[PDB]
Amino acid sequence: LKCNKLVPLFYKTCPAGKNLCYKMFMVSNLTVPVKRGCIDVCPKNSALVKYVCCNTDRCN
Repeated sequence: LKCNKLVPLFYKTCPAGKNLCYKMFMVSNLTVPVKRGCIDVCPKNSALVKYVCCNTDRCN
């Protein structure tokens, strides 16, 4: 359950309250991640700002 906040900040372990990791960003240069965080709802996406949900180490 060790995730990171943003990119230039990273985070650590956010156990309790949350349960999975979640990244949110959009197209810019080569499919690059801009937002992350540990939460419990990462459903739906879009075409400009897509949200992904991780749940295994390197991401939560």
